[PDB]
Amino acid sequence: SRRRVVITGMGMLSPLGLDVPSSWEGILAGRSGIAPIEHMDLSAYSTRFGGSVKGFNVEEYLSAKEARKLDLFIQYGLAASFQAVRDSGLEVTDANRERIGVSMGSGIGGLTNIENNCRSLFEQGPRRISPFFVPGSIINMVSGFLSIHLGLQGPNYALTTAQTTGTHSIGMAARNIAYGEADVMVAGGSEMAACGLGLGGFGAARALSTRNDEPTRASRPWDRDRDGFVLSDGSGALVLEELEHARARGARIYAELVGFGMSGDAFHMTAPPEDGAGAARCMKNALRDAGLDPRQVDYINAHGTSTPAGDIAEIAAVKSVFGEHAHALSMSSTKSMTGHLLGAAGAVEAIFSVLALRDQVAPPTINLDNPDEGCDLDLVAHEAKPRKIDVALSNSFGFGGTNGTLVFRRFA
Amino acid sequence: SRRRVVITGMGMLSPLGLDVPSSWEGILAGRSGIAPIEHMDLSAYSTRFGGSVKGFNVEEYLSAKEARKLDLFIQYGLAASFQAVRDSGLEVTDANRERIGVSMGSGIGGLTNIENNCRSLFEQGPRRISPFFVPGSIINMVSGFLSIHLGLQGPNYALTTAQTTGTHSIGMAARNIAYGEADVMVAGGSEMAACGLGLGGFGAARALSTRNDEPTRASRPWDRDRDGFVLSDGSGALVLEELEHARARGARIYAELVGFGMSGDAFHMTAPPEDGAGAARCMKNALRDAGLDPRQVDYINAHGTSTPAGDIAEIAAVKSVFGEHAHALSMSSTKSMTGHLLGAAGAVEAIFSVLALRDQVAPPTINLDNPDEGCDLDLVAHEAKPRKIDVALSNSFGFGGTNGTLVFRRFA
Ligand SMILES: CNC[C@H]1COc2ccccc2O1
Repeated sequence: SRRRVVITGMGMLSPLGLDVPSSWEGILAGRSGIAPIEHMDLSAYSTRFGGSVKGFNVEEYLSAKEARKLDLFIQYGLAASFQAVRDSGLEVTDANRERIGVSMGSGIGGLTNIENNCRSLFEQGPRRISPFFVPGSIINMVSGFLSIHLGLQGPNYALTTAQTTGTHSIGMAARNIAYGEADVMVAGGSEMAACGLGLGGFGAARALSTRNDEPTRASRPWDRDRDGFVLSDGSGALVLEELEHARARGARIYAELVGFGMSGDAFHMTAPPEDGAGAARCMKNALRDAGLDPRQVDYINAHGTSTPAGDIAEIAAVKSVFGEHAHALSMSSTKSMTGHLLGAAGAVEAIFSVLALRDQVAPPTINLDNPDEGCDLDLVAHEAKPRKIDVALSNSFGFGGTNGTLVFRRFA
Repeated sequence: SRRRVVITGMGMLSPLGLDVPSSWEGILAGRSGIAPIEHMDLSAYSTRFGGSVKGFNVEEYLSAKEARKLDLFIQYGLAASFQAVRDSGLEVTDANRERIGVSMGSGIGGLTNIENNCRSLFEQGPRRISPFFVPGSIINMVSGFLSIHLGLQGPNYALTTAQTTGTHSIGMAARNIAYGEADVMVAGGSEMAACGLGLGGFGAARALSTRNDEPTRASRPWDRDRDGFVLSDGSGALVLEELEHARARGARIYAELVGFGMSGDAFHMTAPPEDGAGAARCMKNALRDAGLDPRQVDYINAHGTSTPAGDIAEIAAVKSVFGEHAHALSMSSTKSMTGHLLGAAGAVEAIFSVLALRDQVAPPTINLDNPDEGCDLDLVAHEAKPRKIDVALSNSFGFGGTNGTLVFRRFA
């Protein structure tokens, strides 16, 4: 059989807040974390805005000397990781440290550090490159640094599945636990790609909204006026825990992780198939994994990136999977407020999906002023919607056509 | 319940050849793939050699029009994946495409690509960034591009765990099959970090051999005169397959994958503990995973990087895990010849471990002229050793204290 897996801790940095309760407050209020990027000259760029983390103090987590060694994406991951473990009340002992592992990932990793060490390399040559460049930039260093700080000796790994990283990190962490390889895992993702190379990289593929005049209105999933996604920074971390382990130590359980679906589109490098056939298979796989009928699903945290083709594919995939229940369920994109945290997107959207269970409210899809053709579902336009939510889905569809779905259920 | 997993296909680019057999003949003949580097000018660098892939012809695999858009690491990953799938005899169909996934990883990913696009950003501005920069550079696109070309709609992901990437990738792809999430996975990794930032970054940390006047003698695992690892490029992919599915289609089976271990050292960001404590935990998890008596292990393919601390820690780990039987088994580092393919190390070395079982020979550790204090095991100095091998183990250890062990045995 299979052990059940519960959420006992959550941590986050978002464009909405420096922790979960502040971010969730922004979500339910419909606030935007999008704004022109500061302390960066973007004159020559077609996009000049996104979701920055505002006022982050790494010295709440790290000495200034240890933070200097580490790319912002790693700092963000450690901050969410540290928040999550503390949120869980968990006490690490010699008796259980071998049973606690980490799977924190990144889409893109250390661009900002890579850009700054390039400056030195090109200007002054190879000897001005930092000694800490490699371990300070590689994606498995949130997992590494976290495991070293807390004495975690369980499964230590990192995923990098572009915009699906957060969803895949959590899902596969839940497997580790379910199949008895670990009793506890810290899982999710972090991202800081708002450098030249990120805005330029995504800018060159014309993947980004270029609505520089109204940055708060740029991210407008399923609206007829959307012109691409909004690039955002942050981290999410959940503490995943075997149910009996959680009950024994008297843990507060937010919710149960019942289902994880993966699939591949095998279609295109950056664009989904128009009918969302891959997101449909992935959701069906997640619901089968959870032993649930599609009818039982109440709330979907959509990928909902605000790209023409991505938004429309997700409607086709929901209508396909859910048939006559697809109007009954509520589906929103919190990217309408946060923008697209890429590899952290699924970590923070898992947390929003768990909080929708706790608080019995669908987050809004803000900026959905004029739904596009066939976007006739309950997309929770403009304002939060209190309702019954027993089961909640979080979807992530990324480059390479890599799909992930998480199923959360109320736990009592 | 838990299914058995066998190797039906393998593929490789190494510094010793453009496939498996050509690389293997070099391994058995104690040939070095290490040479001064020619694809760029390294006079400002403290280390000017490595294991390059020689005469790689991407137009054996890909149209030049697609090849141009992709980092060499992805080209290398696809070349090894394509070989492995062809070598498997597997035929992809509507009936089985949902059950065939891919997990091809990398340590650092498209560093060359990110460097070149950085140069363009700094010298010429953001409008000279390739539209292919992102999908052409991010680590999950070996998994992405493979799935698209072959139509693999199974689990689609990528691991980034530094120098452990290949072992973890192979090990967790086996767990996918073991637990029924897939019947087939293509798993391994690819690295091409031989650019300014690579040799520069590893140079800045003083990790690399600087034996520039004798590059073939630089990588000398467990030799008293070792002075850092040698940086090498390439790819390894295997087709992992449920046993009954392999039997059902008359698949040739190289060997069985009976054991996977992970652990975290939780010691240091880049230094292994001198006692090999995390390594020992990892190998013990793997042998317990395979239900084996440690005395059944005949051959260990060591991580064996040719760093002072790494090499001694491995001896300590092996002595501690294997006690007196540590003196009966054969251990070698093929890094003595290939150098360190970082994220791809685990993938090529897993294939060497399988060929050690097929051909009943321990590959040599070349350059082991003066074994260091305490390095008194059978490390197969200088020359291949024909011997009985039923059980073969492949170890990797990475930055972040991340450990991986794979256990293989003959299948009849
Ligand atoms: C063990 N629970 C506390 C976590 C979160 O707060 C931390 C902050 C800094 C360093 C370690 C930390 O550990």
